[PDB]
Order: sequence, then structure tokens, then C-alpha cells
Amino acid sequence: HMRLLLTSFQHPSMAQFIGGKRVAYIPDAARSYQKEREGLEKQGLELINLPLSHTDLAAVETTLNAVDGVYVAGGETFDLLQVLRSTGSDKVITRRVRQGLPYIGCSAGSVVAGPTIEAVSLMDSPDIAPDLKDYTGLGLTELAVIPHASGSISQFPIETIADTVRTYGERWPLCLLRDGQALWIEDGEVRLLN
Amino acid sequence: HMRLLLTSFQHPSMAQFIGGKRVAYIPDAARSYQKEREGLEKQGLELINLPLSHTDLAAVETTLNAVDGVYVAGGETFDLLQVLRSTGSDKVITRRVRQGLPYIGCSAGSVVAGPTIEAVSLMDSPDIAPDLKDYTGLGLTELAVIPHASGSISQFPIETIADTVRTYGERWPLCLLRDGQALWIEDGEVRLLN
Repeated sequence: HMRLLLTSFQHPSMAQFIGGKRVAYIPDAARSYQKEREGLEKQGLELINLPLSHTDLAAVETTLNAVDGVYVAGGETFDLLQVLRSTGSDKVITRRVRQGLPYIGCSAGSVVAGPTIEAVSLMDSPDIAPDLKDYTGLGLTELAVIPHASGSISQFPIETIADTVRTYGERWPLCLLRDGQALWIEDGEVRLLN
Repeated sequence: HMRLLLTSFQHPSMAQFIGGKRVAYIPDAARSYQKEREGLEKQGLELINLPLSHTDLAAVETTLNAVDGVYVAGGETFDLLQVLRSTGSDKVITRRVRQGLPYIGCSAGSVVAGPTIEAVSLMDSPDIAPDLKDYTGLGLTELAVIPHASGSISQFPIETIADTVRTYGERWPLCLLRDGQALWIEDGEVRLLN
């Protein structure tokens, strides 16, 4: 019973989606540089910090076993995938989610769950992960989320969003998500939330 | 109990979505110029042609009362909205759909169901309806469908799809639908189909 909530920038249904109070918080995407945590904490969720960069694989496994859900924070998508691949936590996380551990993605966290992270090359710099060549995602979903699709963030203007569709729209099943939208994927069905 | 199936170019679930054999077929979008009918008929559906341009509202009412669903074919979106507004069938169709008549949109048919048709100005020419100024849609959904989003159709290349996002992505909640995808909207929920 895999359950996913792939948000562009979070959603009010996060705590209800977890169905519990304790959530492992993975912050490695932003490791190269608070607001996100307060979003979860304001809904009554307790955050168990899980920095994959500083956590041995055995401790990752047990931590994901003692929490009600996992949240992958936004940041640099390529850095996040690089950490996931190098640590080997990508397999641990995927296995736990496929076994029923609810997964909340935010921005980069939603992108890595898809088939690839190459489609966000114009949004997040691949240069932050010089030795990362294989951009294959976790594959939890077939949808390639493009977050912040409304261009409201100065960091990701609408011209960049349009460039992403032009460069990658043909090959990849882009799913543009605006801030406030999310994909609730449960029981093998994809619900588009507003 | 409003039920909608807004397809980019049809879907295998159309007949199951109807839950019946008889479907009123509205072809006015393509009136300015066959394969689409075969898609419905190949699924066992019986098409009752409903050309809004040549049908008085009294005949529209009885026709939609004797069928299990309505299908709005692709074509020129601006011409389709012009016909819907001028004939007054836009209110007749909206009322029955809101009363539970299942609605299948294809391309232009899915676009008119949204809040506006302005966002497809780069895909379909507004010039076909010179006197049409108010691009307000039927309002059946808050999502502004952008069909054929993969750029596979030569008439609608990916550069045009990206231009649509650049021009309208900020103001409107664009929902890019690729051929084979659909939005199944039932019981107040939006399901993204593949």
C-alpha cells in the first residue's frame, strides 16, 4: 500500500496524509545552504531529523522504521540525488515507501520520486553534483514533477518553466505543479490536489 | 453528482465512464473542417449526433435527455465557445452536466469546460470567432486544460506548448494533458489518468 504526497511547496493535508504525529525529516537537498519545518510543525507533526549525509545506513533503516512517515525537503535536486545514491539510502527509502511508509515530497523531494531528475536541469544546477552522471530517479512515480510551475518564485521565473517544457516536454511526462498543488498517490491512483 | 472526463485525445475508460451505451456527439468545434467518432464507436458507444449550430434549444434538451452522456469533440476552441454562447446551448449543457449528465471533453471540449479559453490563444486561432470577446469558459472545472502537451501533434509543436505556459502560466492554473492522459473528475475529486 504505497502512499505518496508529492507537493510543489507543501499542502494543508500533510498531517492527515501521514496519519500519525512523527515524521522523519530529510534536509540534505538544502545542505549547501526553517520555513519548511514550521509548515509541518504547525500541523502538529513531530520532526525526527534524518540528515542522510551524516547518518549511517543502519541508522537510516531503523529511523524509518520508528516513524509514521518521511518528508523529503526542497533544495538542490542534483545534490539530493547525489546524497541518496552515494549513501545508498535511496534503496532503503524506496523499499520502506513501497512497504507502506508514507512519503511527502517538497520541490526537489517530489522530483527525485519520479523517473528522472534531468528535467529540472534548468531549474536546479547539475554542476553542484559534478560526479553524478545517472539522473535516474527513485521511480516511485511515473510522473516527472515540475514544481513552482506558476513562476511566482523569483528563483524560478515563468520563462524558466517554459524552457523546461520546451527542452524536456516531448521525452518526459512532465507534471507541472503550482505552489499549493500536490499529487496524492494512494491505492494505485493519482489525485491532483489544489 | 457531476462527473467529467476531460481527455487530451480520448481515453480507453470513456465507455466505462459513461456507464451507458448512448452518447450525444457535439462536433461543432470541427465544423469549419471522422477518426474521433471511431474512438467512441470502437468502445461500443452509440453516437447520437448533436450539431449545436443546426439544433434548436428544444431539440437540444430532449436529445440530452435521451442519452447516457455527452461528448464534446476537438476542433477550434474559439469556434466551439462561439457556437455554445450564440446558440444558448452553453447553459442547457451546463445545467444537465451539473445535474449528473457525464461529460467527456476532447481537446477543445476539455478546454471549454475550464474557467477560460484564453490560454489556448496560441494553439487555436481566436480569429475564427471575430465577434467573440468574452473567453469565459463553462466553469465546470477550475483547471485550464492544455491538450496535446507532449508536442507529438505536428499542428501543436512543443515550442507552442512552452509559449502557452510562458504567456499564461502565471495567471491561469494550466493543466497540461498529454495524448492518452485524462482528468477523471467525480465526487468532487480530480484523478489524473494515464
